Amino acid sequence: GVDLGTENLYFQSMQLYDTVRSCRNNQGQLIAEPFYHLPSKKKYPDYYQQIKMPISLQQIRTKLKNQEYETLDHLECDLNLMFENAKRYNVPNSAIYKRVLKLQQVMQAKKKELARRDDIE
Ligand SMILES: [Cl-]
Ligand SMILES: [Cl-]
Repeated sequence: GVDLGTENLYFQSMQLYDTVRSCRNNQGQLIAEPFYHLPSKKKYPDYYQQIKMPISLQQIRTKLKNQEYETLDHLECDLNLMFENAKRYNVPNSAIYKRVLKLQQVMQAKKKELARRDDIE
């Protein structure tokens, strides 16, 4: 009525991304750092034989800038893809797997809030 829904969605998107990227633990360290960039090519070619659709916060960031995310669900799709790769490639007891579960939970809780409100916090 006083906004275009199309525009608010990019604001919601940028908030969801920021919440992941800047997520901190109890100490105050940044849980998402290992997801800032894809693993080296070619120092872990193992990873690329195994992970068919690699994605990290680098590529997500660029997609967001270029308004590729038409809905919050698309962004959540790519963030989930990133978490599920790390969960496929690492074992349940690794620290990084456990950091993914928390991140993913924080991510999904944030997306659910944003969609409930249909507005940024
Ligand atoms: Cl509208
Ligand atoms: Cl790290």
